[PDB]
Amino acid sequence: DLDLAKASATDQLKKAKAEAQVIIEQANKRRSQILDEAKAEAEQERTKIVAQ
Amino acid sequence: DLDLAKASATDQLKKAKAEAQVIIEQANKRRSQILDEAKAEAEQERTKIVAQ
Repeated sequence: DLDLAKASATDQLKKAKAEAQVIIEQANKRRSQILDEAKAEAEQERTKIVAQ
Repeated sequence: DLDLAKASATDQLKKAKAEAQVIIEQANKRRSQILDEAKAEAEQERTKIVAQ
């Protein structure tokens, strides 16, 4: 057990490091989607305000 | 060893959960700003064409 205890601790920490980082990565991908959609909405609004 | 590794991963996971918020809740005020800047852009554009 003295061996497999550290085995499981290390293999747990690995998974933590992996999926926390995918959380943070997806947060910024979601950002990018939101910000570029905001670009599109901005242009669309300008198109109306000028024609007005 | 296992207890310590689990606590250490646990705090990192808290930080992942919090920064998934920080990123997109910044991205949201920026989504707002990107379009509310376009409001000013097109309003000044309209006013300029009308003045001309």
